This record gives sequence, C-alpha cells and structure tokens, in this order.
Amino acid sequence: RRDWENPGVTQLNRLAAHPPFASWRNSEEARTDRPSQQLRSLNGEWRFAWFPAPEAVPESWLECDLPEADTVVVPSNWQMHGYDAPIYTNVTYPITVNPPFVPTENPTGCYSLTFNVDESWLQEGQTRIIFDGVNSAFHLWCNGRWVGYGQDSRLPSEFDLSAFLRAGENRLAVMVLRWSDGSYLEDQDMWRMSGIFRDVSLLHKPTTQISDFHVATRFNDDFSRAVLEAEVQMCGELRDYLRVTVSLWQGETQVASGTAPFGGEIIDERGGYADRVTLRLNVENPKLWSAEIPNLYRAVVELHTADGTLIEAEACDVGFREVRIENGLLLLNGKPLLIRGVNRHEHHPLHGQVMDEQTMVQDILLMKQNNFNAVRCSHYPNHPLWYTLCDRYGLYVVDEANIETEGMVPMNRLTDDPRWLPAMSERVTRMVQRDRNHPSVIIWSLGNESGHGANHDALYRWIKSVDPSRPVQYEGGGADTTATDIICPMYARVDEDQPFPAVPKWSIKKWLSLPGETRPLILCEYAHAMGNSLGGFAKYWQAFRQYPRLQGGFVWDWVDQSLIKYDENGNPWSAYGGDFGDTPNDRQFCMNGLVFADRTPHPALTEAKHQQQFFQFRLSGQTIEVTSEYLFRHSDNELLHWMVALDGKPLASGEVPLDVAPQGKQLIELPELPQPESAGQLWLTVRVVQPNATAWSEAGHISAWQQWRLAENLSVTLPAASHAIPHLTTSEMDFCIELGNKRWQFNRQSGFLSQMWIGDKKQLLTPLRDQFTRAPLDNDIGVSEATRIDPNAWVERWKAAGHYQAEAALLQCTADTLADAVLITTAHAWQHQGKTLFISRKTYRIDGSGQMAITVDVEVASDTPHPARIGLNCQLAQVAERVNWLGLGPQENYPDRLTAACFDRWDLPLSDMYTPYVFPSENGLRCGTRELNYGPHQWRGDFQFNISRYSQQQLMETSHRHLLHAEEGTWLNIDGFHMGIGGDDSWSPSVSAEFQLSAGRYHYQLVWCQK
Amino acid sequence: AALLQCTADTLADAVLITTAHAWQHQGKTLFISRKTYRIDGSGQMAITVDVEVASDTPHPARIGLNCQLAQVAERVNWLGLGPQENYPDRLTAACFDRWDLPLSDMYTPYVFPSENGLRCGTRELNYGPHQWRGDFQFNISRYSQQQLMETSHRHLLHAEEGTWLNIDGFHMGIGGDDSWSPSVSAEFQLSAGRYHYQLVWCQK
Ligand SMILES: OC[C@H]1O[C@@H](O)[C@H](O)[C@@H](O)[C@H]1O
Ligand SMILES: OC[C@H]1O[C@@H](O)[C@H](O)[C@@H](O)[C@H]1O
Ligand SMILES: [Mg+2]
Ligand SMILES: [Mg+2]
Ligand SMILES: [Mg+2]
Ligand code: NA
Ligand code: NA
Ligand code: NA
Ligand code: NA
Repeated sequence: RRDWENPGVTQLNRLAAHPPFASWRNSEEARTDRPSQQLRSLNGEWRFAWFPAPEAVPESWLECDLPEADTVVVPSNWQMHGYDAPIYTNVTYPITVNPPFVPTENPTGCYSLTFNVDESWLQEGQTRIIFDGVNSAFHLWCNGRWVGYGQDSRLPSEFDLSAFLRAGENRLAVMVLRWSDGSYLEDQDMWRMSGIFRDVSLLHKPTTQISDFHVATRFNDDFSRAVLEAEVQMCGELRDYLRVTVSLWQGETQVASGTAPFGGEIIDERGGYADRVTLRLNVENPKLWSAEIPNLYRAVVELHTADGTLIEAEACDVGFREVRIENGLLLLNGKPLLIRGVNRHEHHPLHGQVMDEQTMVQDILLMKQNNFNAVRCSHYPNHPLWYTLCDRYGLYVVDEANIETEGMVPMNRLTDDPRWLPAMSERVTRMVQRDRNHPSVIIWSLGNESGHGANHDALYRWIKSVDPSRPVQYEGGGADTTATDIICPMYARVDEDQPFPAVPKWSIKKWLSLPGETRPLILCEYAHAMGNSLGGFAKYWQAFRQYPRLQGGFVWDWVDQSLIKYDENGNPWSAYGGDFGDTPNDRQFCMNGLVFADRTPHPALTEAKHQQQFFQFRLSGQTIEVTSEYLFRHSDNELLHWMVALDGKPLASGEVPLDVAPQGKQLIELPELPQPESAGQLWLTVRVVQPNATAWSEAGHISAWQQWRLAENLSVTLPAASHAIPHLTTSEMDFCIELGNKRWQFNRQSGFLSQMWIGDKKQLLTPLRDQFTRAPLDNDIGVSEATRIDPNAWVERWKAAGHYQAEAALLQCTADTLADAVLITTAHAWQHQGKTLFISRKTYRIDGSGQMAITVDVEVASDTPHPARIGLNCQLAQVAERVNWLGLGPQENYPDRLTAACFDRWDLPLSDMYTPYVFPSENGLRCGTRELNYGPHQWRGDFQFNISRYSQQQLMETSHRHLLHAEEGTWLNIDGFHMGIGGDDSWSPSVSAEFQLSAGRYHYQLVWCQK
Repeated sequence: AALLQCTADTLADAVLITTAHAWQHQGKTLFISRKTYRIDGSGQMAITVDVEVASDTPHPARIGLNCQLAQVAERVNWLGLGPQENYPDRLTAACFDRWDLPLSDMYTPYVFPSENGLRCGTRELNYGPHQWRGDFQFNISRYSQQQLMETSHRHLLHAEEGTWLNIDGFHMGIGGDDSWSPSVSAEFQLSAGRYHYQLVWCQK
C-alpha cells in the first residue's frame, strides 16, 4: 500500500507540530535554559544498509539487525557516506515528472538503532521520539511493530512510542525512501540527497501535559507599555486543581507573572476551550528586540497544581518587537527597516546538508561582521537551533515553507490543483506552529518558485488569521500577487525593465509606483554572487537609500554548495555538478556564494560589507559629516579613525569618538590638514572602529570606511634629461634598441616586443601583445552549454564574432631615431573572416633614462560585440614573491565592483593576486593603478591589471581550480580598459551599459622600466 | 599658459614638434596640455593632444583648441551631428550626415550672447581651404569667446577679422533643469581628469 506515492497521505500517526519542548520538571532549569533530563538525544552510531528499492528490504530487518549492515553516524546523508551519488540539478526534477509517482528503483536507506529506556520513563507519562529531518519520506518501526509514516524533509516528525518501548534494550527500524510524492514539492536548486540528516530525540512528557503555547507582544503607540499574551493548551486529565503560571524574566529579575486555571473565554455558541487558558502580563518600558540590539526576556510556562506542585514547565526566549507594514512601509518597532540580507542554504562541504552549532555560529558571525542583518531560509524551514541563534545574535529572519515545484509546467500546475492543497497545507501550517514564537522570525514565506495557484492564496489567508503579528510574502507568479504583503521580486534590476510576459520584472524603482500599487518592495533574491560577480551591487544600495519604499533585499547567496572529493593521492578538492556521476546535472550553478564552502570570503563579500555600512559620510572642506543608519542603537561602541596620505605616503591622522543617535548626524572638524608639497594626490580615508569586542566581533573590528580625493598637484617639473642615448640596430627581421645594460628587441615580422634583456637575462617568455578577450566569467557564460548554446550570452556573442581567434595582421612597423630616444611605431589589424574587429596603433619610446613609453590607440568596430577588455599581455620570465602597486586594493576589484576598494600602496604575495574561484575564469584584476611593481619591473600609468601563474587561455580551458598548473614565469595582463563583470543575475547579459567597452576608440599609455 | 617643453625632431618622413604647457593661477596648476604635431610628406598636420585636469579644480567648461583664422568663407561643410546647434546633453534630435550651411547659420542669435553654435560628433570639418578631421565638436563664427562673454546684447556684437574656430575634444553639457542653480548632470561634466583627442589639419 505505497504511501510514498499518494499526496493524500503525508503522515501516519504523527503527533501535532508545536514550539520547541524540553519538558523540564524544574522551573529553574527552564528559566536558565539548561539541559533537560526528559530530553535525550539518540544521535550517534546507528546501523545502516542501502537498498535499490523498498521491495528489496528483507523482513528479518524489522526484528533482527542485518549483519551486512554498517555502523554509521546519525544524523547524516548517505550520499556523503558513499552509498550512492548525490545529484545536482537546478530546475529539472531529479526524477521523471509524473505526479504522484516516483521511480520503481527508489534508493531506500535502512537505519536501525538499539538503545535502552529507563524503567522510570515507562512507568508513567508519555515517551515520544522526534526526527528533526528525514529526506524525503520514511516508515518507523519500534521493536518489530510498526509505528507510523512521515513526509516533508525539513520539519520534525514526532511519534508516541509509549506503547512500543520496554524497559531495557529496544530497537528502532527506520526505512527512509529517497524519493516520494513529497519530492514534487522539494525541487530546490541544491544537491539532491537523503537520509536522517537532523537530530533524533526522545522526549518524555507527563500524561497531563502542556501541548502548545503561543507568545504575543502588543505595545502602545510609543512602545512605553507592552502586554505579553500567552495562550496555553493542555492534554490529559482536566482537573480544577490544575493551573498555568506564565512568568517573564529579565535576567535574574522577574518583571511580571500571572497565574490562572484552565478555561478560556467563550468563543462561540458551544462555549470555549476548557483545555486552554491565556495569560496577559503587563510590561512597562520594555527592552525592545531588534537585529541592532537583541534584547531578550525568558518566558517560563509552568503546568502545576493549585497547591503549588509543578507538573512540568516549558519556556522560550521572548523578544519584544512589533512588525507591521503601514502606509507602504515595513516597520520594525515603528521604524522603517532596510533589509541588508542574504539567502542561506544549509550546506556543509563535508557533512552534506547536516547542520551543527559550530557551522551556524560561524556563518552568523561572518554575516554580522559584513554588515548583514537579515537572512532568508531559502527554501525550507531551517534546523531548530538556527532560529535560537538568530534570536540571540540579532538577525531578521524570513521563515520559508518547504515548497518548490519550479520543475512543473506551468510552474503552478500543482500549487493550483486542489488535490495538492493538503500536502502544501502541512508544509505551511507545521512550520508556523513550530517557529511562531521566535522573535527573529519577522516574515513568513509560502515557499519558492511554484507559480501562483489558489493553494497559495488559501494558505496565505490562513497564516494571516492564525498569526497577525507577521507579514506573509511570496515571489511566485510575478512577485506582486494577492498572496504577498511585500513586492518581493528576485533579480529585478534597478533601472532596467525585463518585460517578460505574465511575470515581468520591472525596474524596482518603477515597480513601486505602478498604478494602484502601494506595498513595500524587498527583493527576496538579488545580486547573484556566482563566481566573479556582484558587479552593479552599489547601484542597488544607492537606490535602497534614496527610495523610502525600496527597503532592501536578500543577496543570493551565502555559501557555495560545493562538495569535497579526493583524488588518488587522497587530497581534497571542491566538486560540483556532475562530479559524482550525477546526470543530468547543472554544471557549477550550485556555487553562488559570497564565501566558499569552507566559509572563506570571496572578493565580493568585501564589496557587500562596504555598501551595507550603517554609517554614511559626506565631506565639505574641513568637515566630515557622519549620519547613522541605525534605527535604535546609539554609536556607543565606535570611534572614527581618519588619515591623510599623499599617494600612499601618510602625513597626518587622528581619531574622534562617535556619538551619533540613530538616524542622527555628527559633524567632525578635521584639524588644519597637512599642507602637501610634493606632486601627487592627497587621500582622506576614514574608518569606523569598534574598540570593544562584541559577541560577534573581535576587538578593533572595522564596521565602515570611506575615501575622498583631497587636493591634487599636477607635476610640472619634467625629468632631468640624462646624457646617455639609446642605440638602434637594424636587421631585416628585427629592431634592437640597446642602452647601457638594457636590450630591447622588436620582431619586425610581428610588430610586437619579442624580447628584453637585463644583462644576459631574458625578460619575456611570450611576446608583449594586445588582448581583447578574457577567460569567460560565469556571468559571461550564463546558461550556455557545450551542446545547448545560448547565442545571447556574452561569451557566445564573442565566440561567434571571432574575438577568441583573431589573427593579428601587421599594417606597419617602423623605427626612427630622435634627439634622445629610439621610436618604434606599430599598427595591427585583428580580423576574422575578412571582418576587421580591432586596430591597434602603438609607439614605443625608449629614451636615455632607459624607460620605455608605450602609447596605445585602439579602434573597435561599431558592429562587433564590445570587447571584454582592451590592453596588453605577456608572459614574464621571473616569479617574484610579492606584488606592490599604487592603486585600488587590496582585494580583487573590477570596474562595476570597486567601491569597497581603497587607493593606496598595497603589497601582497603573488598568490593573493589570484582568486581561487572553483570554476576558473578571469580574476584578480585591480583597477585604478598608477604604479605596479613586480620583480625588477615597474609599470606606470593609469591601468588595471591581474598578475598570476595562469594564462587567460589555461583559465578558460580549465574547469576546476584544482586542475590548474602553474606555468613558467608570471603572466601579466595590463588593461587600459576592462568590461564590467555584471551579476544582476547569471543567466542573461547583466553588465550595465556604462560598463561596456563601447566608446569605439580607446587610448592608454604605459611606462615600462626597471626599478 | 607656462611653457614646460617645446622640441622638434626629424623623422624618416615628417617633422615632429612636441609641446607641453602648464596653465596655472596663483601657483595652482590647473591644466597640463601635452601635444605633438606631425607634419608629413602628404602635407598634413596631425595634432595629438593629452590634457590633465586637477582633480580639485571645478571641471572645465571644455577641453579643446582655438584660433582666429584669417579667411571668411560663405559656407561651412561638415560630416557630423547637425544641421542645427547641438551640445552633449542636447543632441538626440541631431542627425549624423554631411551638412552644408552659410557661415551665419553656425551662430545662434541668443539675445544674451554666450557660447553657441556648437556641433558634436564631427569627423570632418571644411571651411575655406581648410579641412579638419577627427572626432571633435566645434563652433565657427565671427565672434570670439571673449567678445561673447563681454557683450550683453546680440545687437552690440561686431564681426571680427577672420573667422574664430573653437575645436573641442570635449565639451561640458549646457544643462537646463532650471536656470538658477548648477543643473548639469554629472555624466556631462568634464571630470575624467585625463583627456585625449587627435586632429588632422590640412588643405582640401
Ligand atoms: O541561482 C538560481 C536561483 O534561482 C532562484 O529563482 C531560486 O529561488 C534559487 O533557489 C536558485 O534556484
Ligand atoms: O530561477 C530563475 C532562473 O534561474 C536560472 O538559474 C535558470 O537557468 C532559469 O531557467 C530560471 O530557473
Ligand atoms: Mg505520500
Ligand atoms: Mg530553483
Ligand atoms: Mg559608494
Ligand atoms: Na529605502
Ligand atoms: Na543556484
Ligand atoms: Na564610542
Ligand atoms: Na556674456
């Protein structure tokens, strides 16, 4: 009687969902949130055996352990144990789309556990087992006898084992099916795994117990008073001597407390709930909760007798906060929020989708450290501990039901079918009943990518009836449907409309003012951070700050979903789509994070931190104006740190303490700054510093910064002409310039500098040539594949145009002698099938001081896709340990993603000039560089550059960063101009026009020499 | 305009004059203009300009060259944006083509005299025996920028000897969102710091 193929059966004998319980038998333990004797963990070593289908599971297993089984750790994903491969598919379902049927060959994981139960647990009360997460459906047996069934991989399933357990040894048999009808609602773009991946527990409750409690906090207009309302429901024998006492604790203090017997108010003609009671406590001047200041209280619910005997007690942290959308704005405690959020999948590079406290806290610290204040549980309820952490550390959470069917056609084929209303209903209602008490949860989401069906509207209204305290949102069907309180598009651009039929993505600014529209707009996903991305990120924030109703969004996404594999030698490397024999697979589309699977920041994370600062600065002569973007806190743990520097050389500095009220401003008068003398550019740089360490930050943590170009002094005193003069030698094949020790050679057959010498030492391994292409970035490739080509993607437009295989034809190559320098003039014409794509005219001027002045002037056909770049490149022979440059840094920065970078003198090891993106591509570029120093070399001008041991060619031919091999020497890419990286989304041209090399005619000048 | 350098060299087929000036005011160096004139066998002068602008001096109204020509022709022919006066931030209506008009139509009789008649995106300009080629903007009339800024009414303007030529490699926008406060959009402000344009002067 196949239950995994019937959307009408989502469980069998499963107990009701509810807030986190622990059944303390001591109120003091409850208040202090200390471990509970009535809550045992069944985590550890279990017995596991894999099978090709449930029909292959031998009966013996139900009562007797299979010897063929192995001992494995639980929770875990059997794919991670190597029992079968984890699949990575984006939209296209991993199985054949034929609801509600699943493959006959359904990987079945057989988990078993022998453990014993204290005799005292069976002498009284209720003993139940709790599975926080089983992917994707499963049957449970206790001591050979069958208990129940459950579906929905992201919420806990609980069963009453009281009548199955015996004192002493007991055995659990858990048959977990990888696929099930529930899989139709679990089509998220992530690795497709299975098994018991979340904690297993054993909870003992009294017979007469607390079965549920709801905490609510309502305030007066100025939040000076608040009423805490606690609705409590019980089970078991009802008796008058029964009582419930809800007490509110602020630390060791008891702010309020109320006691009352069961018996609710009259609700209808039949009376009221005799098995419930509501307590209402008053609270004067409550400490409000926010991501800024996570002020919490402790609510302790006690079930006892009138004579004072405790029966059992439950509790939870309470955060006094009011969330409401009013007059088009999302208000948190009366103030309009600006969501600096990010989407976060529960992913571990080694543990699969199994979460642990440590990984969680880590992520949370990183997030807050990079100025994030909100997170979206994309796309399913998260592990229970997570909400607890966000509560205490301070993070606005979007709790999202486990429902995605993006693979269906049309997308709402299931969500609009009343036959599936039941399955969906439970994934929404059970989430609410579980997490509704967490203050960090400020918004409820109905799921992800599932079109817009009636079911969504029905469930939308349910939440609104059940819990008025939180707004509901859903992006399906166009982001502004009748099923959402917030216009929550995903990847809708700032100024550009994407008029798709039925579900267009309007410019977020245009969206707010559409006729009739009045809701607040917060993108549920934006700034696809896939690889070298996040370009144009600053534009979003510029807009968020200017438009009251543009209240932020959630970046996509937090961490790369890469898994660790090992080569023959036993070395670890990051793997993605297909790397497990999984097929069909979606390449590297599972890696869209701001950090690598091991939580190592990507360059882009830094840009995010900067744009999401909570302190804005403006400069007016001598005064720096600091404006606070906080809504509640005062800048009581910050001090401004300034410093003036002439092209890297510091001159003055100081530090003023910050005393800014939320929303307020503070003026800082810098002392008569040092009057520069030497030629150069003076740069004022301010940094906000947190002197004291917090719960999430180290001491001296930097929360914000900003630069300003002070005065400038154009150098007029041109160089003192040296008396030496370069000598020009002429072959029929070469032009050789010699000066003292240095030797220059221009191959008259190419028109390029083929070699240089500093003594009997060669300097180049590859001629110094022009370059107009780049190792395609993920954003340049989009969804274009080997067999399926997307002619629109930048990479394809370039390929087709012939940029990647252009033959450089020589038009001219002459040499002349001047009063004090040799002058080589070149001129090339890159073409493809006749079409002249680029023309590069240059003039090299080597003078007495031994400096080579390269002047380039390029032309680009006004009918050939704009080049990825316009510069020069060559393979240097040396391999130095450091790289020093005066320009934007220290981290990788590109035209459309360089706001965070600062202008100064930077020095780093050659390796840090290379960004280890799992999928290799153009990287490590640094813009606005006036001086570059590598080995004996020094390049001067106003260029961009990237320097590493990998050629653009290798990079574009290599698929994984671990297959990259260092090459002889160091590859230098010096660009006069570089196209933006884009990133508004990674599946369609997303580079803003102002960042496209389209000028037609470009000009840059370089000065090569020996330092 | 202080002279920093002015040298001449001989090449395999052309003379090469290199200049470099530093416009200042009370010590402060406002602009630096490096140029190289290349007159070759075909008798064409190739002027290559490379200007620098102090990143702390109000963005210049323009970046070009000018001189008072001796001739006074009846027509003006150019390949670029026209036929009417057009500026960077107000040239959408103009079309690219070959335009020919009488010298007078290259002057806009605004009652209150000011910079006028500019034409952007010009690749070829023909006046009298002259022809200028490149990718510049220009305005050509019988009134000097100086007279124009010293004169209050268009009827007090007197034609001057010859024809004044203003060839800009870059011209700041005219603005107009309102006429009582800076109204020129940032993208139209000569702020790049370093500019570069090239011209070819010759006889048609
Ligand atoms: O990067 C692709 C993304 O597309 C979004 O629409 C979806 O909600 C995400 O879960 C992910 O699939
Ligand atoms: O989620 C929105 C989009 O995400 C992309 O990754 C996918 O290739 C598209 O087909 C669409 O699903
Ligand atoms: Mg079922
Ligand atoms: Mg998806
Ligand atoms: Mg900025
Ligand atoms: Na806003
Ligand atoms: Na993705
Ligand atoms: Na402070
Ligand atoms: Na005037």
